Amino acid sequence: GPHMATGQDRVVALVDMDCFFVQVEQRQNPHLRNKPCAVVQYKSWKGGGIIAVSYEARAFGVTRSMWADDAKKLCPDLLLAQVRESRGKANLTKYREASVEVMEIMSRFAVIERASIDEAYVDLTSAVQERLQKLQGQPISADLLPSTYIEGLPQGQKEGMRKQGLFQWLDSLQIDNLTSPDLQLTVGAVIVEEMRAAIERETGFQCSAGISHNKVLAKLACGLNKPNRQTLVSHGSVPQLFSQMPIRKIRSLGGKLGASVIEILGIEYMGELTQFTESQLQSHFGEKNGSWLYAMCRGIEHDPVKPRQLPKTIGCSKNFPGKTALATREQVQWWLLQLAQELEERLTKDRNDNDRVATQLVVSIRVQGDKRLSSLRRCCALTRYDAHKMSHDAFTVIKNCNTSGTEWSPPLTMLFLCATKFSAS
DNA sequence: ATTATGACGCT
Repeated sequence: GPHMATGQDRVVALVDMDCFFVQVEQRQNPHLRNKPCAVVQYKSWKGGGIIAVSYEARAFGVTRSMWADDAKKLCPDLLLAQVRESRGKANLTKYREASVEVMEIMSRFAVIERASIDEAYVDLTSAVQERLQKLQGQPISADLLPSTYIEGLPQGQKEGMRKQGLFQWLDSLQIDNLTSPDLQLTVGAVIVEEMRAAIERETGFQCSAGISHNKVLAKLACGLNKPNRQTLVSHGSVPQLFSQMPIRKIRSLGGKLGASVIEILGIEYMGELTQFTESQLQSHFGEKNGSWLYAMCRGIEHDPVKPRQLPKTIGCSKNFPGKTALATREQVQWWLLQLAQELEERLTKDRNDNDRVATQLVVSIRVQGDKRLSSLRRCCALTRYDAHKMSHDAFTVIKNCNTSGTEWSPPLTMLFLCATKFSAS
């Protein structure tokens, strides 16, 4: 009772740039804005692969990871912006730079963990205490939360409903108690409205956000009301929200572990998990996963927001699918060179931007017909930011995989170079 | 013939 810690000590947000690549291309090309439009990589095979989709196009069924010619079938007015191609591969530089813009604005407000190019976690705890003392008890006005939904409200015109829910939340709010977690979440949400306002002012990019007490609930919240909205998930709203939440919808339960939770325990929704003891869950899924599940189905998660605004690794990857698979030594070497050349460019930019040098080069390949996405990963030393050296060492490291008697076999379907193990430089 | 990443766990 009085000693069940409820995982309410932190205020955490998850910020997702709505269909980020599409937004970057729509800022750059106004003819695309407020239209069904998607971003593609390549264009020869079935029109190319769609990797990001505006919400107008999503309304037509257009999804990521779908061929452009198919998407056009669903949406004949679909507009398509193409990923830049450099040295024969996709070059994502435009979106890395756009993402750094956004991240740097976010970092003015709180400490941010870059989880991916288009999404960051925010630890708001300090910032909320700062803002709560700045208040000295004044009540929080709805006007401070113009895009915020309160999940589970109203209880008992979509914008009209949002305002009803917000009004119920704010009316029930105890602004005097500077230690109520619901007040802290609310101030976090006010700060997240300011953050998202600043991001849009200063970049033109819109985003959704989730505000709760930990990363998993923040992520889940963020997905509830998109685009261009934010959602506060209170500790108290967890039982109802989880009561019909498919297990697969929680971060990290979307794959094989979530499928085994569903199958072994005979359950469908997150909240069903609360019926099992911690020991039971640990027995089915291991000590770490069991403890994490026991806490997380009660809305409790301790994974911290790591203060890391920069990527930990710099990577260059190309699949060679179907008959494009690499089958000669010359091919493998030329593509290892193209990858090492992009890698060198980005690594030099990184060293100058962020004062660090990588020290380990990871080389990963896939051989044709291998079930695994990585047939082999081998690391070697990364001593100089030199494309020819890196590509030659990558070869040196993989060449024992060729089973011919100048020809390469089984032909390679993937090449991948990753600089890792950064040290301050 | 969903890519190109990127993070993290396990052993």
